[PDB]
Amino acid sequence: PNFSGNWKIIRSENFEELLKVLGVNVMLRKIEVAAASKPAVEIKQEGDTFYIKTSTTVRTTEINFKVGEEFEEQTVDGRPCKSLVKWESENKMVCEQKLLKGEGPKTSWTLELTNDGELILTMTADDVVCTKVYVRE
Ligand SMILES: [Cl-]
Ligand SMILES: [Cl-]
Repeated sequence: PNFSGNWKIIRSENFEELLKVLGVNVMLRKIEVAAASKPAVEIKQEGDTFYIKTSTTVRTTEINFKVGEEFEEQTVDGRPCKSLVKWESENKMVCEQKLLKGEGPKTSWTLELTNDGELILTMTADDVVCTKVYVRE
């Protein structure tokens, strides 16, 4: 499955709750919810090498990684971390994150491309799971 494309959101659950359990204050949560309501996601996949750009009114994030090689990014609440992505199946990857400085909840994310061509992102902080679903433009 090729993840490459421009993706637009169709469903989102538990995003504000995920930020809440990470301790993000309500003003900042509502700003993130606003931003997240109209995102653009662009992915370029070349085999195990990925570029993913996520753009909203508050920021543009770009990550470049190769499956199986550590890279640096930020947690969903903005903390710098080392990340490592591995395949769980031919359609789904899972990323484990470790903070660069300090301690905090265990955070991770996953990305799956379904047989129906939907992209499902999950983001987890300990027991709380946010799921966002996208379709390819
Ligand atoms: Cl992502
Ligand atoms: Cl972020």
